[PDB]
Amino acid sequence: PIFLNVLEAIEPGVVCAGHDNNQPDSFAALLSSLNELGERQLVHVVKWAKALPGFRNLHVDDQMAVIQYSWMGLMVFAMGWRSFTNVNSRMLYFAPDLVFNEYRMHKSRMYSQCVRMRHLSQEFGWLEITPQEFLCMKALLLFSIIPVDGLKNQKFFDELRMNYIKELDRIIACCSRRFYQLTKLLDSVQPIARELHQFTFDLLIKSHMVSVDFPEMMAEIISVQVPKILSGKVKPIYFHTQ
Ligand SMILES: C[C@]12CCC(=O)C[C@@H]1CC[C@@H]1[C@@H]2CC[C@]2(C)[C@@H](O)CC[C@@H]12
Repeated sequence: PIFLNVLEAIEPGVVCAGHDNNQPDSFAALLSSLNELGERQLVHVVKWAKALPGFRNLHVDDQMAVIQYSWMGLMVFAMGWRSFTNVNSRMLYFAPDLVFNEYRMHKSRMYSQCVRMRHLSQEFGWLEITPQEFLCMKALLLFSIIPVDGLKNQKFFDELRMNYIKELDRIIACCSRRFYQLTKLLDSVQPIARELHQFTFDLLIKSHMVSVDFPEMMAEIISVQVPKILSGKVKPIYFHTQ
């Protein structure tokens, strides 16, 4: 099973946020470290994506675009999986050095978005998601958000997305209900990503007022690509009609 060999081989390892756990759990300190984590993870997501089967057949401009649109969903989904494996159902394992308890969820001012992420994390348990299913679903998430006006080569994108969907099907077949369940879970990622897109955008705009630092790559993607999602120029592809 070449496809699963590849997905297991390229899966990124542990990334630390570099958070100073010695300081108080302030809004500014927590969100600055989440931003730093995001910047560090993005480096890993790019290297991961470029090594996926068939990814290099996209036009190079579309390679950059799909990563810049899908990162939030991808990172939230991977975070749910590691939370599921590592911490209890009340906590979120963003990184080994940045674990949110209930107090930090409140102080981050993201309590309601955190509730949704905890629920996503728990679904991995409720649905008994295997590591193989997790890997195939995470790969599909990279191909689940695109411009309404289309990518440079929309045709190659649609064929690649089709091949990832068939891969998920094959992994299940080793049923109809299972495919239904997994596609419903994938769709559930998108409304969570949208709330976080909204939150991070609003925060970048007032970042100097509230003393939150945004690293360079994050500030660029949040001011350039995230507003296209929020204005509806780039939209998630749902399996089921929303
Ligand atoms: C993707 C990250 C960081 C990586 C991860 O584990 C998931 C997590 C989800 C919340 C994001 C965060 C990056 C920084 C963001 C975008 C903040 O600006 C507000 C919400 C944060």
